[PDB]
Amino acid sequence: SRRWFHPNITGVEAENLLLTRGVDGSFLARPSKSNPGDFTLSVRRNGAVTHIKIQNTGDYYDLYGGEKFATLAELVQYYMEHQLKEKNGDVIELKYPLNCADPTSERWFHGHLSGEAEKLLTEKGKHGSFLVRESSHPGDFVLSVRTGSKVTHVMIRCQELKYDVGGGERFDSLTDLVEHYKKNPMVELGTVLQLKQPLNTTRINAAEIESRVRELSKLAKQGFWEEFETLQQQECKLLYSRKEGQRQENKNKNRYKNILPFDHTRVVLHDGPNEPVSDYINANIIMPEFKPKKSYIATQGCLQNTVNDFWRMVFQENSRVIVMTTKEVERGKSKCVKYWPDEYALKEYGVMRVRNVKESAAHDYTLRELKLSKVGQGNTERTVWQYHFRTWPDHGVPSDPGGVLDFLEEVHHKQESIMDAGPVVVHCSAGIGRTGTFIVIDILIDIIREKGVDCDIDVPKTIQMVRSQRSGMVQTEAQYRFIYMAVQHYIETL
Ligand SMILES: C[C@@H]1CN(c2ncc(-c3cccc(Cl)c3Cl)c(N)n2)C[C@H](C)N1
Repeated sequence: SRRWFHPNITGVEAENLLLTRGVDGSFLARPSKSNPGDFTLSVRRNGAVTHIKIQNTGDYYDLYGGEKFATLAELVQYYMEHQLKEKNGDVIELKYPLNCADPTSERWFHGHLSGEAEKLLTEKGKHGSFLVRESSHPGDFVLSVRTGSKVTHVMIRCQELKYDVGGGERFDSLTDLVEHYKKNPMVELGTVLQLKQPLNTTRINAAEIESRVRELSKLAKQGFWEEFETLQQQECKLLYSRKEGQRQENKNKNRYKNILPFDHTRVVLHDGPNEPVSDYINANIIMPEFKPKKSYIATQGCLQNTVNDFWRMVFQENSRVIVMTTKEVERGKSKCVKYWPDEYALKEYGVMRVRNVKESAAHDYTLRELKLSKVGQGNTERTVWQYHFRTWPDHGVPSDPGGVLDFLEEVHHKQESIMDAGPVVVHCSAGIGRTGTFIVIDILIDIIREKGVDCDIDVPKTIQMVRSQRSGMVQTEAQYRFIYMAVQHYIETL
């Protein structure tokens, strides 16, 4: 559950909700009104409400008086299972989620839609496809389901802010009603009104990207914000185990203590014997449909103590291309240590040897031609091409996708020219925001390469697929919009 997130409330409403309907330990999270792009954690403690700022410029969720997180659900899960402190040092306990009744971030809620609903279910629906729309009985709602084939409309009465389908139980929210009739389906002459999946509205034909971008650009905040927040609501389905990253011997191998690789997709390092735990790196394999040559490794920026493990990973996975999307230093803070030798220099990083053959400077990036081999084994040498994108802004995203697209095209062609190359290594600082953005753009553009402009692309479906393989891949609404703009610009220059 992610019912503790309220997408459309002010600080005043949040305070009033917690003081009248919550108790000490009650909490909620919400988008900031004073600074769009930020979030607020509002917590009831000692009969008063505290508002804690959460910032995200594209790399992670940074909680004031707390730690850095990959998603708001991982943030909430951490503090609900653990500590959060005020400026004066006092402990703030997250005990009771204060649940939201707003249906605006539900995949199935369409708001204003005529009984249009039938046209959408006929064209895109299948057996069990459903949606909820506003009724004409103003203030009431309509549940429209496809079964097969036919479309059935069930009236939803709203009486005293409770919802019902004519009889039986009265629900506190449309969400509660939908969940109930999803578990216990309504039965008609025998037709079972099974609610199998919400009607898909995000899958578009690539050719019509400009049209969808125009529609998403309109005020709902824009349609992009509403689509992104519906994707964010589904992050609670991705709380997979990250036990290996939490182990004592692995703690200092993480750039950010709470930003960890899922156990089920982490890169396991073999051939480590004097080191009790030599199999860990903060990296995950990312597959585009969840071949190694069409796959990626999403990882963090090297720490001084993880450089050797990084080169063990590249060697083992037979990776021939590295995509670096951060400077070594940004805003005076180290984002990635220099894990490569100076031009023309040779270095040993543990058992691995690396030669920097040549560097080539381009407008937005530097290419470093590297020769990687295992010490004592001449025949193991392979070229590793490091594409270092150097112009990404300190906060937010580039104003134009052109530069990223040109860079991505070059990376793709290098990778495609190498027979049986392993996955493309992609990293930034935490390895989830800019890394996830580059990877998602690359996946979507590759569909267009192979299939052409008439192919189907579904941006949040692709993101959700990438997010099931590494926490919080694609961090912000700005990156979300940037992915759409990059796909639009790619289709436009075809
Ligand atoms: C009628 C609703 C539809 N909607 C929406 N529908 C599905 C996804 C999505 C797709 C594929 C995978 C995942 Cl996880 C998701 Cl949430 C998404 N982002 N938005 C936007 C909302 C403002 N209005």
